[PDB]
Amino acid sequence: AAPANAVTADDPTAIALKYNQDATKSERVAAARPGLPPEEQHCANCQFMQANVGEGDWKGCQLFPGKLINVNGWCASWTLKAG
Ligand code: SF4
Repeated sequence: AAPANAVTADDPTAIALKYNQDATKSERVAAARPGLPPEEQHCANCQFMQANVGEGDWKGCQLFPGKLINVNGWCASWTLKAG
């Protein structure tokens, strides 16, 4: 079950960024964002995931203030976690 503040499929920004809480149900291959092969991309290896926000599999994303994403998710702003 998702937290009460999970990003939902109906969120305008989630729709624009093609977020899904499950990267295996995402269009990461179509987008071909740079930095890793697409099949390797998900929130846990993204620069915007906030490891100090949330609990467990439900962590912050800087692009979704006040909400939580799933570490196993993906969106089209995926960017390699570089620091
Ligand atoms: S920006 Fe990164 S951490 Fe945030 S939802 Fe998209 S892939 Fe996940």
